[PDB]
Amino acid sequence: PPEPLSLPLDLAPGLVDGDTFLSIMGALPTGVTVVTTLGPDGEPYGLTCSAACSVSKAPPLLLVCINRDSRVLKALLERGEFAVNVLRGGGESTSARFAAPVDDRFRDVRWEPGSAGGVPVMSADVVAHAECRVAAALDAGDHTIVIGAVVAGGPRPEVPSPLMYWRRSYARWPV
Amino acid sequence: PLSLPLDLAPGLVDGDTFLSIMGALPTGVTVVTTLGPDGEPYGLTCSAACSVSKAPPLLLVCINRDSRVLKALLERGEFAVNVLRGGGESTSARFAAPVDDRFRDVRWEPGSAGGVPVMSADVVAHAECRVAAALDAGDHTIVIGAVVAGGPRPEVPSPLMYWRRSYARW
Ligand SMILES: Cc1cc2nc3c(=O)[nH]c(=O)nc-3n(C[C@H](O)[C@H](O)[C@H](O)COP(=O)(O)OP(=O)(O)OC[C@H]3O[C@@H](n4cnc5c(N)ncnc54)[C@H](O)[C@@H]3O)c2cc1C
Ligand SMILES: Cc1cc2nc3c(=O)[nH]c(=O)nc-3n(C[C@H](O)[C@H](O)[C@H](O)COP(=O)(O)OP(=O)(O)OC[C@H]3O[C@@H](n4cnc5c(N)ncnc54)[C@H](O)[C@@H]3O)c2cc1C
Ligand SMILES: Cc1cc2nc3c(=O)[nH]c(=O)nc-3n(C[C@H](O)[C@H](O)[C@H](O)COP(=O)(O)OP(=O)(O)OC[C@H]3O[C@@H](n4cnc5c(N)ncnc54)[C@H](O)[C@@H]3O)c2cc1C
Repeated sequence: PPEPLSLPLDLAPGLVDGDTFLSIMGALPTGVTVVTTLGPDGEPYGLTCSAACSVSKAPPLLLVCINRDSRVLKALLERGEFAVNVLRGGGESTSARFAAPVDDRFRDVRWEPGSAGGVPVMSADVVAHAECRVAAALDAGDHTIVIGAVVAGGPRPEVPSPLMYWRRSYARWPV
Repeated sequence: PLSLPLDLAPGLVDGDTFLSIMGALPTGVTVVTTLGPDGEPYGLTCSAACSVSKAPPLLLVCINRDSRVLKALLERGEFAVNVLRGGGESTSARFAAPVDDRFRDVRWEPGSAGGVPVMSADVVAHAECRVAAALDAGDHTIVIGAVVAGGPRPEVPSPLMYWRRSYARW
């Protein structure tokens, strides 16, 4: 379970307060994903993650930013593969469930192993899922940036709304 | 821009599959801005933007490697992230449009951080950032911004969002 290398950063004095930083970042609305993987054992691990975006089309890359300590991150880097489950409009308590300080997060959660090393796919709770080979990981401040090469996954056009978060409220597509 | 070696699996999905998956992730809409060498304002529409770190306070943006806005941003070593609001549809289109002079008919003002263009109208908030690092990741450059200035507008009742080829408010 090795530590990724810290990214060399030029940090000027005169950076904002943590409170100013959240007031600024909390103005940017986001999706809600559950990043999943398989322990060395084969137990399903996951955490609620909002810091996800596409990086590259050719080759097909995305990134997630996870806290350095995360057990899911540790399992994810050991395994070398993870899934990004983009939560649907009804999945506000799936969000809270994968953010909760508990050991068995997948207790009474519907999931299937994916094509790529059996990473957990939450078919019932998602608008889409990506299955990724870990292409790179770098420590950047109090988070690790993980870059994933998309090996499999697909959209669910049958699901008409995503989960969205802005200024301490969840929302959905108006259907 | 740092060169980053990728442990790629032969077996990567094709471009259109990738877009169908990423298109299902709902995204805020921002205009990344900077000043050119002798102070021409540059800007592009950017949805690949997220919070990275509380302390130090970092955000990142992903931009095409061949971007002239990126080339100028890296030259000046600072940029702004303007988070567009509900009414900002046409501003998003303009800074996406493959045209010159994107700031023509746009209300902007130089920021406290190097005069990086802060957009007056059609924004819920702006961050001003020093370039802390930049990484080549396939066909994009990941720019890590250390937040030195900016603030929200609580009065602004909705940000711009984009999902499955539609804009919405919120
Ligand atoms: C969208 C979202 C993202 C979150 N990301 C993290 C996280 O990366 N690590 C973590 O430990 N807890 C995270 N949390 C939980 C968070 O720490 C607490 O809910 C926080 O105390 C609430 O502060 P706030 O209302 O100002 O921020 P929120 O309403 O939670 O969101 C403010 C913004 O802070 C950004 N952010 C970046 N790094 C952090 C960080 N270390 N802590 C909090 N917000 C951060 C997020 O992108 C978010 O958009 C997140 C919560 C939400 C809703
Ligand atoms: C939100 C959004 C983001 C875009 N990002 C880029 C970009 O970073 N670079 C670029 O050259 N063109 C980008 N474009 C332009 C786009 O690639 C073209 O318009 C193309 O025709 C795709 O349209 P589409 O309807 O198939 O998918 P869209 O609805 O245009 O895109 C679906 C999703 O795929 C991702 N995406 C799209 N294009 C790229 C890309 N080239 N690299 C990485 N992720 C991408 C984004 O997450 C987007 O939300 C973007 C367009 C939109 C609407
Ligand atoms: C909602 C949304 C989100 C997006 N998110 C992203 C994203 O996250 N990342 C991303 O990379 N893209 C993203 N895109 C796509 C991006 O905004 C467009 O591809 C944009 O046109 C790129 O601008 P650029 O300056 O980087 O392009 P460039 O190709 O560098 O230049 C843009 C235009 O400038 C002019 N020009 C070029 N060279 C010169 C010159 N020497 N002198 C004068 N004029 C010149 C030309 O007309 C050229 O077409 C997004 C688009 C949308 C709609």
